[PDB]
Amino acid sequence: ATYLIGDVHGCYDELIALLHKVEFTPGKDTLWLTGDLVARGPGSLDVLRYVKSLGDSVRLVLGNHDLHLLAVFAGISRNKPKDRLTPLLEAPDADELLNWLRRQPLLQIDEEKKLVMAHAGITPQWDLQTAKECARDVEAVLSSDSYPFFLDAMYGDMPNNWSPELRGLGRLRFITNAFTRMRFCFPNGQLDMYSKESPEEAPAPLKPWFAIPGPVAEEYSIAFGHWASLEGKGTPEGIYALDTGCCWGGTLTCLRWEDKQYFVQPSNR
Ligand SMILES: [Mn+2]
Ligand SMILES: [Mn+2]
Repeated sequence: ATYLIGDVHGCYDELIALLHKVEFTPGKDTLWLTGDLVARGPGSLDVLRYVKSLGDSVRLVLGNHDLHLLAVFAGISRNKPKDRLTPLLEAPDADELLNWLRRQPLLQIDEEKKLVMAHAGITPQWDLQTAKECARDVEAVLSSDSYPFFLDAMYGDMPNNWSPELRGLGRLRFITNAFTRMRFCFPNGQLDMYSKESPEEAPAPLKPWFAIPGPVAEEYSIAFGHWASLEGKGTPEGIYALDTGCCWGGTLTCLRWEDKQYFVQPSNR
């Protein structure tokens, strides 16, 4: 069976309880994870150890908090006490875990399921071929020996409009924002990088990225996490918002793909 789970955020106990509820069995089942495995919850170290141990039975995409952890580890960014990353950063296997993490994809595609996953979704300004190329470019910098330079360049809120003519730092920053920070778009599809509210609370003319018809969403289902204020509700058919805010005292959500059945684990916080 195929299971998709939203942002874990170090909530290891809830993740394990949810997987026991569906009797997840590596080798018979596959788990898809929307990213943001780490930070806020207490068990980021255990989460990374477990997910890494899954090998081919897990399909991960990296989120913005996974990339922030990599930036802290590389000395690029400052550790925020509320993220609770210190046990992971100080672990004797930290290098092994984080060098594995930086090699993971930003985008997962399954053609037989017609299913696409990324942390924040797929910007309506991209077709599938462009999304694939952009993911490959950023994954290449992340998996290279020079990844701290990329991580440093990645911070920024501009440019917020895609063009195939984008080059260099701006191209990389847009790609990273689109895959890992996107929520709202302007009507032309341009990213807004400030509003984190629910769609009902947003100021006009902002609309959710999934309310703007895009070529990927017309041919594929899209699963994503990231947007906790959405509470997993209000999406069109074929759009699956899996982040129900476990680290925030909400819930951890698992979707079984074969029958679209939902399973929920309440937060222990
Ligand atoms: Mn998150
Ligand atoms: Mn996120």
